[PDB]
Amino acid sequence: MIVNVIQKDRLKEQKLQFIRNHQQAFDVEPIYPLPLFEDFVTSIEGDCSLEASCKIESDKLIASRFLLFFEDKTQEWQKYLHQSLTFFGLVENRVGVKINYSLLQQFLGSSFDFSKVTVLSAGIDLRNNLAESSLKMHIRIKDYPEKLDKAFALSDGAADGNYLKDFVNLIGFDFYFNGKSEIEIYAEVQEDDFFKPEINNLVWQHFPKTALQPLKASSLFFTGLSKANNNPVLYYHLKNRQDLTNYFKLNDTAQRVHSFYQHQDILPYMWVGTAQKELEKTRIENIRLYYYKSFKM
Ligand SMILES: CC(C)=CCSP(=O)(O)OP(=O)(O)O
Ligand SMILES: [Mg+2]
Repeated sequence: MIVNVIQKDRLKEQKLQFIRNHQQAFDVEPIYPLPLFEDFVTSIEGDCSLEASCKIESDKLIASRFLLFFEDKTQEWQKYLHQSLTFFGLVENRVGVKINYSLLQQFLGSSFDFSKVTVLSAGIDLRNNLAESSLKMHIRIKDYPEKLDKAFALSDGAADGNYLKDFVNLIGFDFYFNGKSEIEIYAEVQEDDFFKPEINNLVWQHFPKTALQPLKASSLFFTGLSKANNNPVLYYHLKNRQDLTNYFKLNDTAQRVHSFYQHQDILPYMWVGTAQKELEKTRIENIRLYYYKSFKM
């Protein structure tokens, strides 16, 4: 029991430390209402991971981006969903806003089978312009064609975007403080399938050659299907964070983030998000960089 109490206190502080290291590097003052998210992550006592992210738009650095992944081995997905939604409710109460839950409600709608969930996340992207701040949730489903269809119906709709339907497992939800909400579906290719002839035919053929180069350093590739008809956002799961500069042509602002994280006590892998057109450039101007740390008993 004494072991358990010490570990719990330690995990609480390590989570706050990871959040504070990120915030203090990039924002002299924390963006309101970050402490609410801090309270949320410290309330999650089972195993989890945290994500800290920067979104770069030329010289603009957006850095109050944090996400928790529920990783407790018991996989009580409905409980974590309820914990996340209660946190969303506290944000609503404190800030004085009403969140638009309709897309999530419709997704869950008809008798949701939580045994089909494999990933659940909850987090924030906070801005000084309240209306542009958002809450975030991702749900990964496995062997659930009914809910894949539903997510597709909820997003943009018919072909194309439909051309990568059979590759979708992750669904994302954004909930803006102004009452606007969005859904996104993500097509994926895992490492073991990169060189399969059908994958070149179904996937790689429809992307420029520059899009294919970071796959050498990646274990996973995602693309967002509903937003931006041309110029989709491409996501790369780099096995080693050190490989970023070898595969992506970073501007000054993104270099600063990369430099900060090179020698932080974080997980070796990262995610990199960038629009297709950016990889065709001599220099990336718009990029998302995601860093991770695990918190286990
Ligand atoms: C799914 C991956 C790899 C990253 C999160 S993409 P998102 O749409 O949830 O977040 P942002 O658009 O980067 O704020
Ligand atoms: Mg997004």
